[PDB]
Amino acid sequence: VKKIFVGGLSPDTPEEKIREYFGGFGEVESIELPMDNKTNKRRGFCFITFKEEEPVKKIMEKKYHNVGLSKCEIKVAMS
DNA sequence: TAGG
Repeated sequence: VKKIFVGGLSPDTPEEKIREYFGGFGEVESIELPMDNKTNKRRGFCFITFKEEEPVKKIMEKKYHNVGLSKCEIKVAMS
């Protein structure tokens, strides 16, 4: 498996760029930006799985990430 | 920064 846990994202990052940024990274598997309209916790972050393990191999090495407008700390994600 |  290969996932990257992005930490600290804008008020609503569009998986679309995340798809480009990370897509351009390589083969993105999926992008899940969790949002709570009931309490809006401080999770304000996004998860990204790569079909491949390269974007993942590099992502984890990247202290911080910048997606279009959003910029969050990506540490290999865990599901 | 932690979804589901």
